[PDB]
Amino acid sequence: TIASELKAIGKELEDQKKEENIQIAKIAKEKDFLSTFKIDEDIQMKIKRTLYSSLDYKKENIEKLKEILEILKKNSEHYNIIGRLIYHISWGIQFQIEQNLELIQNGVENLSQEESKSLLMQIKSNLEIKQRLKKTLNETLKVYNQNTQDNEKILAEHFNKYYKDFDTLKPAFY
Amino acid sequence: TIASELKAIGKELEDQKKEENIQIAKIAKEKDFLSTFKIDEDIQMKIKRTLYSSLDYKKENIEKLKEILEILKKNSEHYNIIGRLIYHISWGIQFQIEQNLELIQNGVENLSQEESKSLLMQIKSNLEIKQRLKKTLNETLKVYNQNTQDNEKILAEHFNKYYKDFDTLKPAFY
Repeated sequence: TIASELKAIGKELEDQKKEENIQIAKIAKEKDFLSTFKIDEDIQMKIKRTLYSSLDYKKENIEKLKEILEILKKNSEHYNIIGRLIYHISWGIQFQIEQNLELIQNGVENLSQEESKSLLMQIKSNLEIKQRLKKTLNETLKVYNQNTQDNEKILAEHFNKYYKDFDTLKPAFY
Repeated sequence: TIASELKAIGKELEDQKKEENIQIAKIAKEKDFLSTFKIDEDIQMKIKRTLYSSLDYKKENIEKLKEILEILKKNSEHYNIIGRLIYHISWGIQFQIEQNLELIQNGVENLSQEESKSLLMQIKSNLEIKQRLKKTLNETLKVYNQNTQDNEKILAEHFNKYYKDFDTLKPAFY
């Protein structure tokens, strides 16, 4: 037993789901860009579910993510990687979680050492994966922010170099 | 004489002005962001005049420039440099040009070796400066575009590194 742990875990998951739903609703109420993307309702609910938890539903971060996605889209070849992120990674984990959860509202009592334990392990793994994804997302965000900073910095530098005074512009013949 | 050259130059300038006006009108008709900035009508007409000629009135380039300006704005300290670009460089040249032009619709005939010649020289200098500015603008645009490219590239790289498959995300404990 295990079982004590398991029940608690299940409870936590349910709580999260409740809160997840609430957060989704809130997001929707503020205009929530997974309202569409490259189209199915519940195949996007999960994806939405997961992405917002990964970002602590933090509107700014979500916006940034959306922007990044848009940027990515504007090249054809990248499609694959983007799909993998969204559909393979992001949906799949959610699906797994849901499956696990169902087993818990099948009652934990009926399970056993060969299959309760296994289930628990699976759940733990899923949780770990989720955490990892969150971390990755954060990293990505950082990178994006850095880039944004960098561009600005470069522009400023350029301005300093050139746009002081007439006699500091490019020379007319090169 | 000189004077033959001068008259031609004047004519050219007038033509440009005509065409400049036309281009401005066209820009306005497409939504022309120097309709406002950090407010006076004719102190912006010139600035508008000059900037659009520098960009061959090319809408895309104009848009890019506007974006760059916006980016710059979002830091307080830069104000000075931006002002220098706009008000010191961009207006000033236009003003100079206008002044020169007036002297030509004062008739070239009344002028002389000490002051016709000087005027001509000044005009030439102004033209050179304009050309230089254009070049500088182009350079800036390039830089901006490069940055934009770069960011995207970096993002793609990051995605490749991470968002393949579950087991390629950040590790959960670092």
